Amino acid sequence: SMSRVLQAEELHEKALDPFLLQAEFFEIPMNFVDPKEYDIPGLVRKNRYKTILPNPHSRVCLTSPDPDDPLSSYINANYIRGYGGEEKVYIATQGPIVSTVADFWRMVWQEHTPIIVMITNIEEMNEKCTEYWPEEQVAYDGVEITVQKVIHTEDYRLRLISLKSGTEERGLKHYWFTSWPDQKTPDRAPPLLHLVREVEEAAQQEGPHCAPIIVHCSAGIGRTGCFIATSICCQQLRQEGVVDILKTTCQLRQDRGGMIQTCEQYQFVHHVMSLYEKQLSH
Repeated sequence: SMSRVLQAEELHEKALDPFLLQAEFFEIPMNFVDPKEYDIPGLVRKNRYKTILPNPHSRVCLTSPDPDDPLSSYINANYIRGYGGEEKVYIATQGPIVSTVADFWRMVWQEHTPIIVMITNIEEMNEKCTEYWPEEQVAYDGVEITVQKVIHTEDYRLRLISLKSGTEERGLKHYWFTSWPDQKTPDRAPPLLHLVREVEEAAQQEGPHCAPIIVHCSAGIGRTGCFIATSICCQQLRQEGVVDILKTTCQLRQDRGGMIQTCEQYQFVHHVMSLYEKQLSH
């Protein structure tokens, strides 16, 4: 909707101009959802944040266990277009709360999601995210989740997981990124860029028409928007030799209100893309 195509030089300078960045960022409408849209008793129990709600056109609806029950079928999640508008590359969702852990896994099963990206720091567990995976094994509304392996790396912990419901077995990779910075300075960009590249490469290993990749921290918009915007713009940089973070943010906002919630987040994406362009140029 809005657009600012950045070539390399402007990109490096734009990332370092916070006055222009906030001018640009706060012109982007949030596109938040009127809470009246989900006037369903008990629904507020499924939301972490009463005013961060899934836009209805892109909302993920659960069909299990009662599709005729608007509360049973509700999850605070949206399909998110990827690079070039490709449909349903991601699902942005809130960190599960105790009342929605089973819903979250129902989503993962329903959507054939191969990859979860969790952008939540150690400190913020059981406040910004319920530990929704087992030590080894656990079962939710019919799907058995088995953590087969944990790979620790500097920037993230990767769990290899198996999901079994009845006769069907599927794999899942759970990337738990733990280096989200408090200060979104350029020295903190490399781990995010690394994660984006590792995830986009895991995604390619799933083959054609990869099922949606679930991305979350707490509300499903801020860090989640940063990760998705960075992933999209990395493809844009590789394919087009430019980045349009403003247009990408608008595309994200159209899918889910509030994606990239803070100007510090918005500037961080620019720091990450500036770093990546330098890497690519060598």
